Amino acid sequence: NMSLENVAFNVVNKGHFDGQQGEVPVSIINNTVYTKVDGVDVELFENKTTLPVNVAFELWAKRNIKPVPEVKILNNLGVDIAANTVIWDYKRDAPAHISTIGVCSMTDIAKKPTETICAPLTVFFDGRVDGQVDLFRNARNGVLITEGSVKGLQPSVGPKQASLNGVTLIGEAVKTQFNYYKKVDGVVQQLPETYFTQSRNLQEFKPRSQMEIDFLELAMDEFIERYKLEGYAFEHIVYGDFSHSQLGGLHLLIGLAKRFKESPFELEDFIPMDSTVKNYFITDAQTGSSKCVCSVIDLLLDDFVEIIKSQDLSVVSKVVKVTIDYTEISFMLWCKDGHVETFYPKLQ
Amino acid sequence: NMSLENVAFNVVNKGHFDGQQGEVPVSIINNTVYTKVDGVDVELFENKTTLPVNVAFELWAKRNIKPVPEVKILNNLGVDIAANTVIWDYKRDAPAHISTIGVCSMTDIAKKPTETICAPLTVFFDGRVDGQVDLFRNARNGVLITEGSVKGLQPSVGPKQASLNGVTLIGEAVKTQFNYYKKVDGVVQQLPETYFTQSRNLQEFKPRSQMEIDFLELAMDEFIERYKLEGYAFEHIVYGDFSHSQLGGLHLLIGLAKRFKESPFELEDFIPMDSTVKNYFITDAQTGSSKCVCSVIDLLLDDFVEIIKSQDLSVVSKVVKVTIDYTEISFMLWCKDGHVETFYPKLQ
Amino acid sequence: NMSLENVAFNVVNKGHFDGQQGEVPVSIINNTVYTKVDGVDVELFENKTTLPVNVAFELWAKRNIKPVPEVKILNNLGVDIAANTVIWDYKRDAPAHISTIGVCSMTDIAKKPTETICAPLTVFFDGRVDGQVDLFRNARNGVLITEGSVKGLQPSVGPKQASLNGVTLIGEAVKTQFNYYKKVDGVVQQLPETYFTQSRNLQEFKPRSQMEIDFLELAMDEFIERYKLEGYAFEHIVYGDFSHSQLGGLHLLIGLAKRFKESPFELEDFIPMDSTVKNYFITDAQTGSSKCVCSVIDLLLDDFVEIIKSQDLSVVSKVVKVTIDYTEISFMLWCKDGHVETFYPKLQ
Amino acid sequence: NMSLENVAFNVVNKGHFDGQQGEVPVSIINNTVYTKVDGVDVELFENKTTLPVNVAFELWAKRNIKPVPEVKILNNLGVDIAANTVIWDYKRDAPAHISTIGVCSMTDIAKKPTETICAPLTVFFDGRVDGQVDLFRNARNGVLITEGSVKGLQPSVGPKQASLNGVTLIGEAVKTQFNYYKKVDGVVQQLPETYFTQSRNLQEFKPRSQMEIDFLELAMDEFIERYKLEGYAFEHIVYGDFSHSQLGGLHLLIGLAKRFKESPFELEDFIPMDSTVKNYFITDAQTGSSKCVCSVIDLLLDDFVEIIKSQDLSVVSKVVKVTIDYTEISFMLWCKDGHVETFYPKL
Amino acid sequence: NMSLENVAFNVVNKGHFDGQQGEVPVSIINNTVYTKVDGVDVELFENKTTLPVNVAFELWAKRNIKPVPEVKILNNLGVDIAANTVIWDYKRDAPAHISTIGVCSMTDIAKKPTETICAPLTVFFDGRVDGQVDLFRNARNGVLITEGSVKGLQPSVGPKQASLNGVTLIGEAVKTQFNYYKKVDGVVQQLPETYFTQSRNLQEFKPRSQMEIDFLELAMDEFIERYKLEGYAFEHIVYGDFSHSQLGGLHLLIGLAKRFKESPFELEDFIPMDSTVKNYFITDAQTGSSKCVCSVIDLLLDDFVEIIKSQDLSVVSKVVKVTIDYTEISFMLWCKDGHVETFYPKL
Ligand SMILES: O=c1ccn([C@@H]2O[C@H](CO)[C@@H](OP(=O)(O)O)[C@H]2O)c(=O)[nH]1
Ligand SMILES: O=c1ccn([C@@H]2O[C@H](CO)[C@@H](OP(=O)(O)O)[C@H]2O)c(=O)[nH]1
Ligand SMILES: O=c1ccn([C@@H]2O[C@H](CO)[C@@H](OP(=O)(O)O)[C@H]2O)c(=O)[nH]1
Ligand SMILES: O=c1ccn([C@@H]2O[C@H](CO)[C@@H](OP(=O)(O)O)[C@H]2O)c(=O)[nH]1
Ligand SMILES: O=c1ccn([C@@H]2O[C@H](CO)[C@@H](OP(=O)(O)O)[C@H]2O)c(=O)[nH]1
Ligand code: NA
Ligand code: NA
Repeated sequence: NMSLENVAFNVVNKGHFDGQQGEVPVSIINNTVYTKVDGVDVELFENKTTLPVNVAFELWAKRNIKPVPEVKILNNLGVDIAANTVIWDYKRDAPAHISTIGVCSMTDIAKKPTETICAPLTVFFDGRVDGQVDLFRNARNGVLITEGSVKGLQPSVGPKQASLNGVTLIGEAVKTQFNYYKKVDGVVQQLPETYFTQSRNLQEFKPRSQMEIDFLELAMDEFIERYKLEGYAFEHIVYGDFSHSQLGGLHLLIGLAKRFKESPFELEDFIPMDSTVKNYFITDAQTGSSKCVCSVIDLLLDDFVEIIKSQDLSVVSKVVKVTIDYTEISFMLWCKDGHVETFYPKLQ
Repeated sequence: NMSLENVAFNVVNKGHFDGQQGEVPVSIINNTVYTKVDGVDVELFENKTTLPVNVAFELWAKRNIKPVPEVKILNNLGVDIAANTVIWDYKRDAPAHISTIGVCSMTDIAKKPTETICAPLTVFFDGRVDGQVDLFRNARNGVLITEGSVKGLQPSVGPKQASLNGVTLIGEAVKTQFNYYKKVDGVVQQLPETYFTQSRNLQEFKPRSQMEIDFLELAMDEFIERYKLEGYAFEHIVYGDFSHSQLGGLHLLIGLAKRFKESPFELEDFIPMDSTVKNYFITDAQTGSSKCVCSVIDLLLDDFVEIIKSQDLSVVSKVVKVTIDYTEISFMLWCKDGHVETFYPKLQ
Repeated sequence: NMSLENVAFNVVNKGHFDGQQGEVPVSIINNTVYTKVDGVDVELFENKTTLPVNVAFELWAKRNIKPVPEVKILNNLGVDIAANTVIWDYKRDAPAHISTIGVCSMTDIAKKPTETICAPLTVFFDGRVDGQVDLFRNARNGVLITEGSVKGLQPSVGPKQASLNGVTLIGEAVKTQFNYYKKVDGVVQQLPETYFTQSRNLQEFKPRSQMEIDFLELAMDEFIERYKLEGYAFEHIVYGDFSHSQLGGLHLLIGLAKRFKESPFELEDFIPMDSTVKNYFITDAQTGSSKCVCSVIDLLLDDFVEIIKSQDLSVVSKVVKVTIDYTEISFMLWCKDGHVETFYPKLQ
Repeated sequence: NMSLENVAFNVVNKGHFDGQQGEVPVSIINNTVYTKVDGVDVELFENKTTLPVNVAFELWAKRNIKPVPEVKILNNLGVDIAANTVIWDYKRDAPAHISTIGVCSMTDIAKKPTETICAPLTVFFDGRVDGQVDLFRNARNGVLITEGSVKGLQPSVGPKQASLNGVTLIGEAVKTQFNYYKKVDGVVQQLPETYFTQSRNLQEFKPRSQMEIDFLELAMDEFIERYKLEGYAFEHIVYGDFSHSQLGGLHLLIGLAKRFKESPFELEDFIPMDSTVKNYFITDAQTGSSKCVCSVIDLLLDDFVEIIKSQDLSVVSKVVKVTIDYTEISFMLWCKDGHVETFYPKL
Repeated sequence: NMSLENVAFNVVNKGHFDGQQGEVPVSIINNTVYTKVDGVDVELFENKTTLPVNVAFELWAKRNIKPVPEVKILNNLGVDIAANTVIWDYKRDAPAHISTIGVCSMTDIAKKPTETICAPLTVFFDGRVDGQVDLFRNARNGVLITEGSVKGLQPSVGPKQASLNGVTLIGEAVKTQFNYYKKVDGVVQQLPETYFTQSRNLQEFKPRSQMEIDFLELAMDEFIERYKLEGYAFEHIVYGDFSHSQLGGLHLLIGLAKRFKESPFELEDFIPMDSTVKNYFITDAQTGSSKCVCSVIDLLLDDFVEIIKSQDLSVVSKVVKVTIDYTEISFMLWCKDGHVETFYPKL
C-alpha cells in the first residue's frame, strides 16, 4: 500500500507511479526528495504544497496522466474529491483536492467511493475507467465525464480542451471533449447552458475564429467598422487605453495578446490558481500605464461580442450575470447615454 | 495598525495593501504565505529577504506602486530610509531600506519623519505626497523628488527613467523624470553635474540616439570611421575581443546587446543588486572566451564617447573619475603610445 | 585553509575563489548565503546540494573555471574524485563528486592524490596543471586529460566539446578537445573505439554535417529518399509518430529540435542529471500525443545512420550494444519482415 | 478583528486567548512565534505540531483552560472534534483533534455543530457551556459531559480525575468528575461498566488504597501472603523479574514506582501519546535487564487483583477482555498447572 | 583573521572566544553549528535567536564571561547597547541587545562608542575595562558600572547579585556589587532610591533574613502574630488562597517556595524574559485552583512588609508606586473597612 522508496523507484524507472515493484535509496532534505544515482544525490521532487514532503511526492507520482478536466471546471461544478485518482493542479503545483479515495494512506478518507464518508461529497468519476459510470449511478453526489453516450442520461457537452500533464490542449491524437453529468442528493441535474473560456496563454495565442483572425490582423478602427461595434467601447474594453496613469479596460485575453506582440508588459498573477476569471496587477512597459486589479477572461471573441450585444444599455451601472464554465460570472456594465463605457468580469 | 490576515485580504482583493477592512485565512509554512481559497491553499508570497516571513510580506504588500527612483540612485544619494512608504528593491526581492517610518510595527523606528531618531538619517521625501515638501524643508538630512518647481530651491534634473512595480521605464502616461534636492545637516546641497546610466537590459535593448542606431546597424569598421574613433580602442572596449581565452574589453551594455543578437553568451550576476556599475562572470558560448570580472555600465553611447574623448592619454595607467548617477565612478584608463588600450569602470 | 568570510570576499571581488586575502560580513539563513553591502543583505549563493550550505558554498566558489570534461564523460570513465579541483555539476547544481583532494577541510579525504586513501579511487588528473601528468604516471587508478602528446602513452581522442562554467561548447579561443588516458590497478588501459554524443540543446540546435542540414531543411520523404533510408523506420524513430495517444519513436535530439521549431511540446526531465542517454516524459501540445519514458540521445545524424545500418534485422527483438561516450549503451532493436520497426537507447 | 497580532496580544496580556482587543508586533521564524518587547524578540510559542506555525499558535492560545477529560478517554469514546473549543493534547504538544468548529478560520469545518458536515462526526459537547446539552440532543453523533443530571438521559459516572492545563488532577477547588453520555447514528448509546486507569506517573506516585500502601511498604513475600496472592505470579507480573537478559513482567505502574525508588531505570516512550495502555522500551540500570516492548497500565492495585483473581486458570493461553477507560483492553493470560505464569495488557 | 572557523576554534579550545589563532572545520545545518571531530559532527551551538545562525554563534562566543548586571537591571535603566562586549541574555538564549559596538561585523553599528551613531543610544560601559570610564564621560547617553568611586561622580549602590555565565550569584571569590551611574542627553542623572529584587528561584530558594526563616518554619497564624501583620491580608497576598477555582493572591516568591515544598504546582512562564515582575499561568496540582495571570515578585520579605505597612488603608482601590530595580513598579491596593484585601504588582 505504501512505500516511499517504491514510489521513487517508479518515478525513476517509469516517469510516474506505475505499480511496479522495486526500491531506490531516497534522501529527504527540507522539502526536496532525492535519490542516489551512482554515489551522488539527484533531485526527484521539490514540494511546493502545504502537505508533508513525502506525502506530496506520492500524490504527485500518482497524478492522473490522461487528459482531465481543467481544475477551474471541476471547482465550478463543486467537485470535492476524485475517485481513485489524483487531479494534480499544475497552476498551484499541488493536488487539486485535499483528500483522496484509494490513493494514499496518509490522505485517503476511504478506499472506495461507495463508503459512507463519501456520500455527502461531490466525487469526480471518470467514465474512461471501468466501473466508474456505474459508481456514479449509485453515488449520491458526483460529477461524471464520459467520451460517449450514457444510457438514460442526457449529457452536457463540455469544453473542447482538457489538461494533459499540465498542458491544456484540444486533443487530436486523444479525446479531450467530454460529456458532463452531475448528481446532487441522488438526483441527476440539468446542467445549464454555458459559455466556456478558451484557456489560451499570452505568448502563443492562436485565433479560433475568423473574427479573432481579423482582430489580430486588422487595425483597431478597421475591425470595429467591419463587425459594426461602434458604441460598445471595444477601444477601451478589448484594445485597452494606455493614455492615462491608470490603465483603462483590457479585459479580454486576445486584447492582451495583441498588445504583447507589439509592446511587452508585466502581468503579476498575485492569486496564482486556476479560475474562470483572472486578476492581474498589470504594468505597461512602454507607457507606464498600470492597474492594480485588471480582470481578464479568455472568451472566444465571437462569444464576447454576443454577450455584450445582448445587454440593455439604459442604466449607468449594473451587474450582468453570464454562465461561463458552468458557473455564474458577474460582470460590471457601465453605460452612458445609451452606449457602453466599460464591461468587465469580477473574480469572486 | 497591524494584522497579518488583513494584509492578506488587501493583497487578494486589491493586489497590494490598500487600507481596506477585511480578513482571509492565512497559513505560514517555512518562508511562504498561503491563503485558503475554497478549501485549498494558494501561495501569496515567498520570502526572499533576511526578515521574518510575515514582516517581509507586509512590507512587500505596502510597497510604493508609483514610479519611484531606481535603488541605485537612492543609494548613491545616501538615502537611509523612506518617509511613510516602502521602496521595494526588485533586484534583491527585498525592501531597499532596513527600517521604516510609519509603515510596519515590526520595522518602524518612528511614526513620522519629524521624530528625533530620524534627524541624523537621510530620509527620502516624495513631493507628490501632500506635506512631504514641507517635511523636507524642516528635515535635517533628506532627499526630495518633485515633478515641478519648489519655491526657493534650485533643482537637479534627474534621469528620464524610473521604476514602476519593478519595471524601469521612461513614462509616457505617467511622469518619471523628477527634480532632485538634497539637504545635509540642515544645509541645501548643490548636486553635482552628472551623467546617468540608461538602465536598459540585454535582450530588449533599444537605441536612444542616432549614434546608437548606427552602432547597432553598421559594421564595426564603418561605425568607427564615421564617428572618427580611431585610436580609442572601441574594437576592444565596446565591441569586445573574443579571440583569446580571456575575453577582452566589452564594458558597455550596447556592445553586449549587439553581440547577444548575433551570438548568445552567459552572464553570471554574482552580486545581484542595483548598482551604477555591474560586474559579470561572462562566458561566450560561440568561442569559449571568458572573464571572471567583466565590469559593465549602460551609458548612452554618445555620453561614453564624450567621456573617453575628454581624457589625457599620455600615461600608461591611471584612475579617471566620472560623476554618474550622482556618484563618483572610478575608471581605469590604460594607454600606450598616445592611444587607448582599454577603459573600464570599477565597482566600488 | 578555511574561512567562510574569506570565501565570500573572493566571490564578491573576483567572481570565484581566487586565493585573495580579505573578508566580508556573511549571513547564513536556511540554505542561502548573504553578504552585507552598504547596510543591506545581498544573496551570494543558494544551496541546492545535499551538503551543508557553507560547505557547498565553498566548493562552488572553488569550482574549476577552465574547460573541463562533461560530467557524463567522467562518470562513464569511472572517475570517483578530482585532484586538487572541484568539477561542478551544473546539471545537478552540486559538486560532481562527493569528496575532494586538497580543496576543502570539510570534504577533503587527502591533501594530495599520492596519499594512500586515494590509491583505490579513480582520480581525475588535468595535464594542463603542472605536475599532474607525473601524478597520473605514479597513480594506481586515474583518468588523465591533456591538450597534447604524453611521452610513452597512446591517447584516445575525446569529444570536441567541453564544459566551461556550465556552458558546453566547442572551443575557438580555448582548447576543448582533450586526449584521454586511463589507468586501472597501475596498468594503462586501451580505451575502446567510441561514438560521442553532441551535447546540444533543443532550442538553439545547430547542425554539424550536411546530412543534418538536409534533415532540418528537407521534408521527411525527400530526406529519406536522398539518403536511401527506406525500411529503417526513420519516420518513426527520428521524426516521431504523433497520430496515436502514445507518442511513437522520437529518440534522436535532432528530431525533437525539428519538431520544436514547428510545434512546441513539454519535456519533463524527471531524472535531472548529466547522462549519455536521457529519459523524458513528453507531451505534444498540438496533438496530445504523449509518452511517459521517451529515451533521447544526441548523436550526430551521420553516426546514428551508420549504427542502424550496421545491424542485422532478422529477429523480432534484441539488444544492440553501442560504445558511446566510452560506455556500452544498450539499444532495443525491433524488426518485422526484415525492416526496422523501432530502435531506441536505454538509460541504465 | 481576529488576527495573529490579536492572538499574541491576548497571550501576552491574559496568558491565553481571552477575546480582548489589542495587537502586538509579531515575528515568525524557525516554526516559532516571537513578539517584540522593548526592542528585542521574546519567544511566545514553539510549534511542535504538523499544522502551520501561526495556526497551531492560535489553537494553543484558544485551548480549553477548564478541567477537561483526558485525551485517552475522548479517544476511547471515539471523539472526532470538539464543539467551539480546543482540547489541547499536552502529551503530544498538539491539538487533540485535526479540525475545529467555530474556533479558527484555517481549521474550522463549520461555525456551529448543527451544520450538516458535523453530523457523521462524533462531536464533544460540554454541558458546562450554555446551549451545548441541547446541541448534543440535536447532534447525530456526539459525546457529552455534564456536572449534573440531564433530564431523561441515563448517565455514566466518569473517572475522578481530569486534565487542567496539562495537569491531571482530582479536583478539590474545581469539579473534575463528570457524567458521560454518548450518541451514535442519532441514538443514545449505553456506555459499558468500566474500570478507570489512575493516570499517575513514576516520580510522584502516591498510593490510593490500603493495599497499595501495603505493596509499597511491605516486602514481596509478606504482601503476597497477606492478600492471599499465591499462584497468581505477582512476583513476575507486578514486581518484575530482573534476573535474565530479557526483563520479565512489570506491567503495573505501581510496580515500576516501587522499583524506581530503589534503583533507577530508563523508560523509552517510543509512541508518545495518551493511551490507556502504554508500551515502553525499558532498560534496568542496575542489572542490565531490558525489554523492547513492556506494556504498562496504571490500575488501582485493588482493581488489578479483582481482575486477575476472577480468571479461569485451566487454559495454557487465552485472551481476556476487560473494559477499562470505556474501551475493551485485551489481556494475555498464560497459565501452567492451575497457576498464573504471566498476565499483561496489549496495546 | 576573524572568521566562522576561527570562532569555532576558540569555542572548541578555549570554551569561548579568546582571540586565539586557529581554525576548525564547521558545518551549518538546521539552525545549528557543528564541527568535525575525528570524522563525525559534534554540535557546538543551537541558534535560539532571531539572528542568522552564524551571527548568533559569534555573539554567543563573544559573550561577557565576567559578572555583569542582570538583564532586568539594564532594561530598567534603558540600556540600548553595550560598548565592545556582548551581554548574553540567558533567559532568552539570545543577545540582550540587537546591535553591537566593535564586536561583530554583521551587527556592529560602530567600532567605538565615540562615533556619532552611538550618541542617541544609551551605551553600557564597564569601568573594569581600561578606558571605558572616560568613554562614559564623553558619551551623550550611557550607563556605567564600576567597582569603586569615580572622582566627582555621585554613585548609586546596585544590587548585591550579578550574573556570571547565566548564574545569578552574590560573589565571594569575585565582586558582584557595582556602583551605577547614568547619563541622559549629556547630563548625569540622579538614580532614584530603590529596592532590589532578590533573583531567587522556586527550587533552591534560601531565606536571607530572620523574618524569612520564620515565614518558612512557622505556621501561618504564628508568623502573622509575631510580626504583627493582622489586617494586611498576608494569608491572601503571600500564602495564597487555594479554596476557590480562581487562585487567590500568591504574589511573593517566598510564598510560592513554601507552597512548592508542600505540594507541587505548574508555572507557565508565557513571557519568558528577565523582568522585575513576572507573570505566570499557575495551576495547583493538589486542588485544581488556577489563575491565568499571577504576578510574582521576589522581594525580601522584610522589604515587602515595610512597603505594605507604609500604605494608607482608607481607600477602596488605588495605585501605589514603588521604585524597585531602579524602575517604578505599580501596585494595586484593594482595601475594605481599614484592612487590606489584596496588594499585587503589575507587569
Ligand atoms: O463612473 C464610472 C466609475 C467606474 N468606471 C469603471 O469601473 C472600473 C473600476 O473603477 C474601471 O473600468 P476599467 O477597469 O475597464 O477601466 C472604470 O473605468 C466607469 O466606467 N465609470
Ligand atoms: O598592461 C596592462 C594590464 C592590464 N590591462 C587591462 O586591464 C584589465 C584587467 O587586467 C583588462 O582590461 P579589459 O578587461 O578591458 O580587457 C586588461 O586588458 C591593460 O590593458 N594593460
Ligand atoms: O512488438 C512490439 C513491442 C514494442 N515495440 C516498441 O517498444 C517500445 C516500448 O514499448 C516502443 O518503441 P517507441 O518508443 O520507439 O515507439 C514500441 O513501439 C515495438 O516496436 N514492437
Ligand atoms: O509460553 C509462553 C510464551 C510467552 N509468555 C510470556 O508472553 C510475554 C511475551 O513473550 C512475556 O510475558 P512477560 O512480558 O510478562 O515476561 C512472556 O514471558 C509466557 O509466559 N509463556
Ligand atoms: O473589588 C475587587 C476587585 C479585584 N480584586 C483583586 O484584584 C485582582 C485581580 O482581579 C485579584 O487579586 P488576587 O489576584 O490577589 O486574588 C482580585 O481578588 C479585589 O480584591 N477586589
Ligand atoms: Na467517528
Ligand atoms: Na534610548
